[PDB]
Amino acid sequence: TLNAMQEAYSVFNALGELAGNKAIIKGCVVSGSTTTDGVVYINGEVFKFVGGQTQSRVKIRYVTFASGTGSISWAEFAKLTTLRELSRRLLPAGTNPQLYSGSVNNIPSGWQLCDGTNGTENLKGSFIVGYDPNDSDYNAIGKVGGTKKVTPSGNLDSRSINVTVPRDGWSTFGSGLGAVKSGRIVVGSGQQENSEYLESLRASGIDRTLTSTPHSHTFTGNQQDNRAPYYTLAYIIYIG
Amino acid sequence: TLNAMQEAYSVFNALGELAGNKAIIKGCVVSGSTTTDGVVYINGEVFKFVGGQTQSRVKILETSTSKEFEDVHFERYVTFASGTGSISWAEFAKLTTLRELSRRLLPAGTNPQLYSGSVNNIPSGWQLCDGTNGTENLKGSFIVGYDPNDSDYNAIGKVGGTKKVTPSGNLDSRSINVTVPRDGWSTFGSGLGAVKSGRIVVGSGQQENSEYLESLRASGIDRTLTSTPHSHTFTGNQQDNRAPYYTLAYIIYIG
Amino acid sequence: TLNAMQEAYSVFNALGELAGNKAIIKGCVVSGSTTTDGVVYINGEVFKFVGGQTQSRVKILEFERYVTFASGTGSISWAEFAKLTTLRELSRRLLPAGTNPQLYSGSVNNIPSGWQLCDGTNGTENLKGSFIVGYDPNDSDYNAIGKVGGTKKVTPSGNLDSRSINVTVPRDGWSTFGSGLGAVKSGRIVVGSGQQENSEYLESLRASGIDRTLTSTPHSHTFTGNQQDNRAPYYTLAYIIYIG
Ligand SMILES: [Mn+2]
Repeated sequence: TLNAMQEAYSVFNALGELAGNKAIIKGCVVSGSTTTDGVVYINGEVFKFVGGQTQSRVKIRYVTFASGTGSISWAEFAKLTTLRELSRRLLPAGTNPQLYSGSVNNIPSGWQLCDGTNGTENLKGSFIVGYDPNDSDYNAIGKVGGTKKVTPSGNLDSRSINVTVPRDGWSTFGSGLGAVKSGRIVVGSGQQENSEYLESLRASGIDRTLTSTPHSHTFTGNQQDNRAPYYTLAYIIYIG
Repeated sequence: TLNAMQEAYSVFNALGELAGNKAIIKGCVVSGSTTTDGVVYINGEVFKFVGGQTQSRVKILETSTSKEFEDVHFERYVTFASGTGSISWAEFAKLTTLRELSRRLLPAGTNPQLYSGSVNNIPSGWQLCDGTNGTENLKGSFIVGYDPNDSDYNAIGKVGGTKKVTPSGNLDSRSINVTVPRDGWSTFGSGLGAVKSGRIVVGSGQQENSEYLESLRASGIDRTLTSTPHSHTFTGNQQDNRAPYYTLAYIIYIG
Repeated sequence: TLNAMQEAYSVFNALGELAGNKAIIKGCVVSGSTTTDGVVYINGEVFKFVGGQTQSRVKILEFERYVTFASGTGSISWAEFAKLTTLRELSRRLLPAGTNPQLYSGSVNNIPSGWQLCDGTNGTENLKGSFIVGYDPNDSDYNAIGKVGGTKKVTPSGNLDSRSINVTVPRDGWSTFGSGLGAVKSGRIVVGSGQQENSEYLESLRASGIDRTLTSTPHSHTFTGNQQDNRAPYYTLAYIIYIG
């Protein structure tokens, strides 16, 4: 019965495959130039690892340091994170959206788009912003805002122009008076008045630099893209 | 003492629970119409798996250790089979190794995560990326990808941007033209007489039977003038610089 | 041999390190007021766990025999024992290599083994300098993975309407130059002196009656905007991805 009571326990070597080929199951920690004792798994077999002075290469009953044949690079052996630690690093289902660049038509089993269905956040078309308990814009999960496009707007101040109306250069029409069209400006002829002196008239004295009534203009802005350089990725989440 | 021995090693079957029920522990690799031999875990027992032609169901068989019956001790194993006690083979899962899971695990404190759960019930070992305990303070921020070749983004933690912005700009300078007419000034009062000092004198349209006034003429032309240039100052209204956003918490695993 | 064989199966205790110290391997579930039996791993040894009424502490009893609820010197807080997620469940929560970019705040010069920056090399997305936006099957801007757009800066643009300017030419305020006529420069506007004509009566003349409000041809101005920063408050993190 000892044959049946050896083959029965021998199947436990295969449990090393849960760690993976060339995994360090236990121990094998570096001190200085020495690696501590431990347990390794190689090609379907669980081995006690007898340490001592490090030799960057190992060989195989137990595993110890070597070089030559059948030398295995000790760099190929990996230390593991425990299932306890992996479980602690696992966030509750439905709370941890993930970035996804794979096929949107082949979302992995148990996963879905964060689209508002099945209790998910609807993250479609959104830029994420960090929750901030002290900012009213971001002090709760799911607070939204922002716009894809914006149109600039603004005002112009009111301004006047100046124009100088000259007292000179109006030219002349017709002859001495005589008559002048009613409401038509009268000018000098350049000639002295004959036999008479006109005290009621004078040459104009100055040009007139006039200021216009103020005016402004309406500004009509063109729509612009409010988005910083973006890259589309899907937000997916594990449901179960 | 062999009772204590069996009871001792039998506890190792419980290690299959690390994989979970109906796990493929080792082997059982598909090769066309074939599945290789391997090791499986079902209902608290670790079993050798005997492969062959892939079938939809498997079962625990108990057969004689003597594999020939020419002219009795049993062994238990799992194989492709059918009927009472058989299990759908599709319920058996191949696993990712702990070595591979460890390689996919980023160091503590280096991997911020999106979180939509309760901010008052952040899981054990995790905290908000708030600047405490050596974390990045990601509160109120939009993340931008590190770029070693862009001075805006060439270090972790480089910040910039503004929630609000005010557009600004300039206007060019323009002149206008205006035509001053020699006609249409109308009239006020009567013959001279007197006219207000510095007030434009115009024709009355009347002709007296008098000595001609040689010192005067009707004006000859209208006057087209160009103004001095002018511009305007633009005062922009503040605008929201943010694209459509959604608030999520950035959390990180510390330990 | 009841020794070199007992030594042979004892090595399997080290497989409990895959779960980790104080792991609940199997069972030990709250079933009302009681905790079920199971298997636990403590200090390099796999032990059978004997249950009962949920106690706060446990002990190794006869060390190398079993674990059960017991308090006092030698006891271990039961709360230090952790239930585990199976490898089957961890495998289901594992996304395919190359499909899952991750935020990274560690050293950019020491990116972990098997990981790389999402920089466009080795079939990766080039996420350098980008703000991520969620895929949306209903929005043509975001209806395929990797659609891009947006700009770091923007320059506002716009137009001004056309307006005409008015100016009023006054009939008064031209002042005077020189004396009575006499003579006035040819083509120079004649104004009143404010004095009565002495001997003559000038019926051919009158004071002007009105000021003249004139309108210009319409004008506009060209607006030239200043460049502005299009980014909302940002924080630089690296996007990395697991390749293999
Ligand atoms: Mn203007």
